[PDB]
Amino acid sequence: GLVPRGSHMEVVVSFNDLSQPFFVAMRRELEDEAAKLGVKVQVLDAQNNSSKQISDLQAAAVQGAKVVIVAPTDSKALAGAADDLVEQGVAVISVDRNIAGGKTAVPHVGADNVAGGRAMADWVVKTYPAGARVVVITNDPGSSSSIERVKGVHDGLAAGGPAFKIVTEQTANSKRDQALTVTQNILTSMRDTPPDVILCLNDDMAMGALEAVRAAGLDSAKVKVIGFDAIPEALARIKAGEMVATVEQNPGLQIRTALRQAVDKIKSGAALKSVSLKPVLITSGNLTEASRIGEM
Ligand SMILES: O[C@H]1[C@H](O)[C@@H](O)[C@H](O)[C@@H](O)[C@H]1O
Repeated sequence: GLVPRGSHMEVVVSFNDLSQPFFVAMRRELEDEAAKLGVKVQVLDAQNNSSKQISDLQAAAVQGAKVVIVAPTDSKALAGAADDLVEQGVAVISVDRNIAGGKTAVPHVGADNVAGGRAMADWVVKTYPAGARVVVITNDPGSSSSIERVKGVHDGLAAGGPAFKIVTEQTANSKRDQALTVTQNILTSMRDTPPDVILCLNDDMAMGALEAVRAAGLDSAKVKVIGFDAIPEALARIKAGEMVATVEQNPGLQIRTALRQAVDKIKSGAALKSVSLKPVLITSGNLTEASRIGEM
């Protein structure tokens, strides 16, 4: 869906799946920053298809793109395309999740997702000092963000010990509809001993898990749901006392930082560099620390 370049002040931005609310919101911040920087952004949606994303990236290079910002559908699967683009003289920077396993080290702007996952688990260990039964519902399984969030959750619960039980860990592929049915089936499988905490690795899925908890006739005070992203819908649930926590990862700042680096690469050849942002756990006491609180 590319059009011809009119100047050098153009960047191609390839999103993994623009049907995800987190990324729709990220795209809005991208468009603001692009206007402010005087750069045209051409936005491509991979529609959760690695083959399409790879062909999109190849096409952008053929048509003259010199910097591409990519949120890869799968962090390992896009390594070949990134290497090819670099070899052709196209600079690549990743956003939100990384590209890994290739010849070239691709600079990456994202959240510290291990720290984010660890914050969720540390919350569980602090809140349940005698132990707890935990369900983990994971995001986009091929993404570094899922892999690293999961690792941080594992780290914190392993540190807590055998009293902190991961009763099941399943993906809902960053989809609210899958989150509902996946969570329902998990609840049914342990209806005689419901979990204490459902850790959901994005807020869209957390909304589905909250609904599954309600559909099961369970009490959101006894079966607690924690998300990730601090989207306004989740912030409202925390304000209402239905959801306990989420995690702020500053997606506006991620995308703005990637674009700022891209523009400096175009203007002066400045090197693209990795930046990891520290996430912050958001509860009812610090809702205003969420970057999108003004939308709630
Ligand atoms: O950081 C993002 C965010 O959490 C999205 O909501 C999720 O679906 C993606 O998988 C993740 O990489």
